[PDB]
Amino acid sequence: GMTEYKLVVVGACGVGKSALTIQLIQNHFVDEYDPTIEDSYRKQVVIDGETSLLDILDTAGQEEYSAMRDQYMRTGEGFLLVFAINNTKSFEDIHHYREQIKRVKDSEDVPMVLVGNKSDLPSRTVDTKQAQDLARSYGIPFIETSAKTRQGVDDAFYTLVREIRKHK
Ligand SMILES: CCC(=O)N1CCN2c3c(cnc4cc(-c5c(C)ccc6n[nH]cc56)c(Cl)cc34)OC[C@H]2C1
Ligand SMILES: Nc1nc2c(ncn2[C@@H]2O[C@H](COP(=O)(O)OP(=O)(O)O)[C@@H](O)[C@H]2O)c(=O)[nH]1
Ligand SMILES: [Mg+2]
Repeated sequence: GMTEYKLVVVGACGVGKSALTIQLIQNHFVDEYDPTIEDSYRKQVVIDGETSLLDILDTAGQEEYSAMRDQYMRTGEGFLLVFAINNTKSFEDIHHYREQIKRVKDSEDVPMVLVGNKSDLPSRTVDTKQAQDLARSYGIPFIETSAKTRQGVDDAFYTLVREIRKHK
């Protein structure tokens, strides 16, 4: 039948990993979503005429290492590294998430997409050029997104699925 793509969404607390995922799946913006809930969500989509089942792990809880998390990253086929465009700290943190994923995959060609979320906000502290330059250095696409307006949301996840396809 149809292909499954195991996607993992990573990034600092409060960048809108949950909000991106609920927007994608349910078409609503959640103004407040339990910061602690870490769960996988499944949704069937059409991408370039191919029917695709996405299984999306939305990370949350606490800053702690677990062999369970290593297992989710190990099974994960592709990653969305999410920061918020009004939060330089979340941008500085991208490095750390990407390093942990590489730690477990023990490899360099892992499908990933850099995502600058909350693009609906006027109060930017990370310029597009900076994020572009980072994504160039990582060898991965950059997509600006807004969970609130939906701008870029389908593009982000579809781009990651195409990145997984290009690798497989
Ligand atoms: C509002 C709360 C929130 O959103 N979070 C999401 C992120 N979470 C994390 C951090 C910092 N480092 C993290 C590292 C890993 C992680 C990766 C990426 C890969 C392999 C791993 N093995 N064990 C842990 C691993 C993960 Cl899943 C989560 C982290 O700070 C905030 C906290 C809670
Ligand atoms: N303006 C705006 N707010 C957002 C957006 N994405 C998430 N938020 C808000 O930022 C907060 C954190 O979002 P959440 O999805 O819980 O962050 P997570 O901790 O990364 O799961 C919530 O109050 C969300 O409404 C966005 O694209 N634009
Ligand atoms: Mg969340």
